Amino acid sequence: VSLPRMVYPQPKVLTPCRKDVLVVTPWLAPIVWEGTFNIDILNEQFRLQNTTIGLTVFAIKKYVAFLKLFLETAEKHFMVGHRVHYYVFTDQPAAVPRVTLGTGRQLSVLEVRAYKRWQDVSMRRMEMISDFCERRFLSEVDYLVCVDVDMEFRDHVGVEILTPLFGTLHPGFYGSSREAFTYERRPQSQAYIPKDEGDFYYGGAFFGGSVQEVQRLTRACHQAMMVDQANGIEAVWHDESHLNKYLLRHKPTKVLSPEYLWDQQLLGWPAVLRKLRFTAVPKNHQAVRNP
Amino acid sequence: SLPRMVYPQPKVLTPCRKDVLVVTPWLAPIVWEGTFNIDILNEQFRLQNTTIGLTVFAIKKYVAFLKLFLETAEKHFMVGHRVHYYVFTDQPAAVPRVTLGTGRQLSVLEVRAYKRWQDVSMRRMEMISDFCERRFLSEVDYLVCVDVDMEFRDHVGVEILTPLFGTLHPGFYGSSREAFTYERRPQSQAYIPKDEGDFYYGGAFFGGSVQEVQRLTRACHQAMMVDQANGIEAVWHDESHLNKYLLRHKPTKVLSPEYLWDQQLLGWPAVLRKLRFTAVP
Ligand SMILES: O=c1ccn([C@@H]2O[C@H](COP(=O)(O)OP(=O)(O)O[C@H]3O[C@H](COCc4ccccc4[N+](=O)O)[C@H](O)[C@H](O)[C@H]3O)[C@@H](O)[C@H]2O)c(=O)[nH]1
Ligand SMILES: O=c1ccn([C@@H]2O[C@H](COP(=O)(O)OP(=O)(O)O)[C@@H](O)[C@H]2O)c(=O)[nH]1
Ligand SMILES: [Mn+2]
Ligand SMILES: [Mn+2]
Repeated sequence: VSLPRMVYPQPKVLTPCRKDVLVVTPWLAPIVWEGTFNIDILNEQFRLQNTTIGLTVFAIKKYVAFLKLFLETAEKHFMVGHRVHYYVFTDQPAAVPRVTLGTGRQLSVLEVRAYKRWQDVSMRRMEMISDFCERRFLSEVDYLVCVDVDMEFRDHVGVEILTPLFGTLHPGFYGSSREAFTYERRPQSQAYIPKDEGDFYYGGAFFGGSVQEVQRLTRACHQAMMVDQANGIEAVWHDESHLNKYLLRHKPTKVLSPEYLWDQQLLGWPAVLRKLRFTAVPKNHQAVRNP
Repeated sequence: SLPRMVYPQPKVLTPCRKDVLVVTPWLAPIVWEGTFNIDILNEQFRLQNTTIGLTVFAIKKYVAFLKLFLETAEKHFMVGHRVHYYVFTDQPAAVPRVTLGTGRQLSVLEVRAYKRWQDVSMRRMEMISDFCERRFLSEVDYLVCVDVDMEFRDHVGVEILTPLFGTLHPGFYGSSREAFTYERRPQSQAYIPKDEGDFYYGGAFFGGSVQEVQRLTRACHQAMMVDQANGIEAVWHDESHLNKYLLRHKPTKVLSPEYLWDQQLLGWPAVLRKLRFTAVP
């Protein structure tokens, strides 16, 4: 149908919306920063059709400890006002904390195997997401947002991110040249990216899109990983390395700024970041990754 | 899957244009030179094997414009891709013999000629919509709908392609919304109040997927027919209704005035790095 009449400030053609950052990729995908969108228009457009957003999160082994804060903050900041379906992948269904949900929001616990090596726990997320795209997501949600659990929402994360396929700029590399990117550099690996290629370094902790595009991405990344495993190689940054190979050759239709994936302890709060939306929580890496 | 390509890395902390808005508040790209790498876009579109339709009306004396329109379209419009020109005319035998490059074809659609130039212009909406059903949905993937009294002077390519696009009218791109020449009479279906409006889109250049173009043209024609019943005709005819439609159904790309210009009236301002599609005297 049509949008209703709305009153908002006129977009000014001869005034850039940001003077300090790139707001569109060379393949004409928006790069999402505060200031580039009017959320009122986007919300109204989004309500033109009934649309449900799925959010996947893995809480395997000791990582169940992150769930309470993750969920409680998502309730405050994630797609508020819209239909949300949480999917918590865990080997401890009984360990999922009871979190009160707003109306139109629901949580499903998906029981899965717990791999021994943390590398495998992280990497197998691609296989598990892909499997469950078939089993459940295709029929239950229209978009999937796939994130790390060891995080909290601190500000708005809404429909501005939704698009057929998106990746997120990794906070450690947004200002870096491509040669400094930690892509897989061994040609023997499926994730290989040469020194003279690369658009951005995307973070493995935050990607998404339509269910079909996420199914494609995750299935492809899983297959590439299995080929490596057969060839006796494991990519330098695991699922993140394959994600980067995938997004290099299949360009995302939006790219999220590091507002959406940040660590304030390591990086502070630069002027270039007007909002800090989704951020790392403190953790002891050696301890939580092993029994 | 794209092949390996060697191009300059996009710079996250360097705006691609510092002088213009390159994305709308609804996250639709505004297409200016410097915003796109045409090599990446061409690769993306060639992998889809896309056919682009181009509609143009050459009714009565406007057949005179066809030769230059088609010759220059051959040099600048979607070069490298499949193109299907549709010439709507009341004089099939008056269409010039223009040789076309490979993968490019032209069909002549015989339609009626209205006496008033306002009606010729306005009835384009009805005729495009009708032919979406008759021809276009089966024959092309995108439709680009333009004025004939024009010539291509520089690249007009797949960067414009999207489900729905309008083009910034060259006379108003730097104006405030109160100064836009929207229909202002509440009696007309094209009415837009002074406190509404994003841009003033030009009637001479719009398009999108056949599905979206079918919806837009049908809607604009219906609106015009309601107005006619109410003894009113919009101030800028089809353009007024185009603007009403694009206000309430936001385009997924907006084309800069590089794509619709008149150098005689407006010169060549620094903000325009290229003049792509321009008025003929
Ligand atoms: O006997 C016919 C009749 C029509 N057609 C067909 O109908 C089409 C439209 O008719 P026209 O081209 O006659 O309509 P235009 O006056 O060109 O009108 C065009 O430009 C105007 C603005 O001027 C530009 C402008 C204005 C102010 C400031 C700056 C400007 N600037 O650009 O710099 C408005 O924006 C109109 O909406 C737009 O269509 C023709 O191209 C033929 O295809 C026939 O085939 N046979
Ligand atoms: O033992 C583990 C290891 C990892 N994960 C999941 O895998 C994600 C990525 O792992 P981690 O955060 O430890 O890696 P990082 O990218 O932060 O270095 C985590 O957020 C969890 O969702 C898990 O559930 N249990
Ligand atoms: Mn993490
Ligand atoms: Mn004209």
